[PDB]
Amino acid sequence: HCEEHLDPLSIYCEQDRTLVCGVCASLGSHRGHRLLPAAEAQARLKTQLPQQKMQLQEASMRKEKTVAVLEHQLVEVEETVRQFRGAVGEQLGKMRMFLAALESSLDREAERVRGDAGVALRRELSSLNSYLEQLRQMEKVLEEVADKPQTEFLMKFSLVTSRLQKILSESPPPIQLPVISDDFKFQVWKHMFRHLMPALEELTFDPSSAHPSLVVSSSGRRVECSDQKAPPAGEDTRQFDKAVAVVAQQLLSQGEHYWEVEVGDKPRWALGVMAADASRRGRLHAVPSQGLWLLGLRDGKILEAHVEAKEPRALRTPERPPARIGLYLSFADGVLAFYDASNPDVLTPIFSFHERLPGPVYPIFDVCWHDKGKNAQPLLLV
Amino acid sequence: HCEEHLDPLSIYCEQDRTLVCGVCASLGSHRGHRLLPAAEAQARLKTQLPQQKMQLQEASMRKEKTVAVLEHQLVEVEETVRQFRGAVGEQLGKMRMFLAALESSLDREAERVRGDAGVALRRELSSLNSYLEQLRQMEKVLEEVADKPQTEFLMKFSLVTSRLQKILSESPPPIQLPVISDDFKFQVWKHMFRHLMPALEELTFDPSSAHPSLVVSSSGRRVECSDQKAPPAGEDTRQFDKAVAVVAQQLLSQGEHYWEVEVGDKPRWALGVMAADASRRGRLHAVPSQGLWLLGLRDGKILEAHVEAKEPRALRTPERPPARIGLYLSFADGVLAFYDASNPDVLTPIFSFHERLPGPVYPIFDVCWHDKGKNAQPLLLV
Ligand SMILES: [Zn+2]
Ligand SMILES: [Zn+2]
Ligand SMILES: [Zn+2]
Ligand SMILES: [Zn+2]
Repeated sequence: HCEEHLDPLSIYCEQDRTLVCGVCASLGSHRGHRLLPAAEAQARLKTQLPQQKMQLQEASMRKEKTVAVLEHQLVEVEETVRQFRGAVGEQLGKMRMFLAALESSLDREAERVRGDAGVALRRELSSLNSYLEQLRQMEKVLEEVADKPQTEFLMKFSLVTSRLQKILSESPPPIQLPVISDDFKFQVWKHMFRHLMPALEELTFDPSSAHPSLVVSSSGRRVECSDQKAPPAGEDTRQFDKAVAVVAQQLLSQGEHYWEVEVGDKPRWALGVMAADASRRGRLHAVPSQGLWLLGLRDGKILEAHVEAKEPRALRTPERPPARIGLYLSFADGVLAFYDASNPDVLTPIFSFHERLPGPVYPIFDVCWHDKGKNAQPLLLV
Repeated sequence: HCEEHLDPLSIYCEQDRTLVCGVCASLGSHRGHRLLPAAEAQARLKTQLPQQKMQLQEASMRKEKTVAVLEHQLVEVEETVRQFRGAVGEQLGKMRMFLAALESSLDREAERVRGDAGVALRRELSSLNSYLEQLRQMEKVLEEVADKPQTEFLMKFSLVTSRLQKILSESPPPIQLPVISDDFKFQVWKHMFRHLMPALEELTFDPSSAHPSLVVSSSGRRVECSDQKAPPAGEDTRQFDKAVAVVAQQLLSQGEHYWEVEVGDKPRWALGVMAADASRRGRLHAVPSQGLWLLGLRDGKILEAHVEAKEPRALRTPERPPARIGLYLSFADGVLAFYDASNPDVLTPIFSFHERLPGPVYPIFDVCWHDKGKNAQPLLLV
């Protein structure tokens, strides 16, 4: 069975992993190799079978789990494209809802104006038609008395004359559409901004936090620093002891939020958000790395952003001292933007931080020192 | 016929404008009055009739014309409300057209991404299904050779072993949707602005006007000041002789217009509009009351508005020196606004005049002095 020495295969060559005849093995191709008897070779190779079997089983289970992961990835591609479509739909429907509402309201007002013009004009019209037929009647009553016997002419001519005269002097006495010009596009665009914001987050001045000088009122939505001297504050690690400030009890942790506060003519204040990880006791250092994101006003008109530096950044003083501040907070984009919100229609950006906030934050209102009575105005949540 | 003296009426009392008897007139109620005979009274009163008749005719014609004016005013109320509605429709359709187009384009891109994911994933999936069935075939081919007569086991076991081994090591190798976050509203809003503008007015550098140093190129839409020394200009009262400037041949007279000019890195220039009523010869004083509405750049980075004062107003230097200026002109609102237009998506306002321009204006481009070679860059109409 050697096929070359005609003598069957009985020796296994281990360096060539093939069978051989006794001669190839004695003095032939395989004379110097490592060889052993065939029975021992098969009994040595058979022992490797459990491990080859299990390496195959394990490889197949790996690939099966990968197949499972890919099959899941397909439906997650489906769902992701679905949510993308739906999110575009919803963010654009905000704008389309606004335009639709605006157009309908403009149209209602148009119809109102035009109908009122119609009735006013038609009234003056029918009252001239009456006056004009009175004139007609005068004219040919005058021609009735124009040619009649002498004495009856004398008996009524000058009553007719007087009547004519001052029904001539009884003569009758004599729109408001907001017609639109080129900057209307631009006014609608500027008004759309305020609507792009989320519904006003309805927060609450949290008396569990307020500095002992402050009082909350109007259902926890107005904070006022008091005429009177206050007791010292206890060591509750999140009541304010030195900085006269107060937080909302609502903790903001995800998504996007918008809120407005009415400052009016208050000469000094600060507004923004404080991290939950930083404590509120002792003197505070108003820079981001302390968990403080603050916009401030001092001396009635000087507006300072409290960004990570030594000095705060002076800002462009607006036309008027801002009477209401709007605050937009996006965690997804790490953004705290401050807006002049005195115009209830159009928002004007003051400043914005671009920092991914570490974790959850509280809206903080520094209703700053009463300073011997000159800063007694309140903070009002709009 | 007196009804009190029984004796007929024959005398007319002129101060009481009534008839009387001879007795009332002789010694009675009317004894001291002014009286005349009845025949003369009727012959005196009859003469006033033509003028009373014509005063009536003229009063009636006046009221008739007023009736005509009111009747016209009604249909003009109709047409005014119609045009108001249609103008709101059209200015808002601008915005709605934009949003619709944007949503469709986002959707097309979504489908593209998802289909390509589908094919890539399904390819890797069917190629693992093939690899896994190969593993199956390996496994029970291995079990076919696991238990067979000695020598044929030895004759093929280790070819099977090698095959298994490196088809095990032949193992297989291992989306891009622009998924949208909260500031997408805001990006779409900022991109809408550029679309609120009217179609680019397609102007032409008018060589009939250019200062003798300049050359127009690219179909009258690029002006460059030349290396070379120029001839003096003739006394055509609207060619520029001292200020090296050039106008569009298009005269703007009504409505609203928008155009963009590419300045790039040009260190010094001015752009804006010049009145047709002011002449372009000699040295020019760049303030409004001379018919010049100009924004300027000097020393590469300093941006000055040329408003009616002694000094020009310095402006906020943008992040980068602006590479393209956009100009919006509304006569209806008396407005010339300048925009940073380097971002082909979002426009940023530099400055705007708020003055009702007297009459028609030309777009003027001060392609300022070549200044011995350092300001040789061109002005390009976008
Ligand atoms: Zn042999
Ligand atoms: Zn050998
Ligand atoms: Zn009498
Ligand atoms: Zn009398």
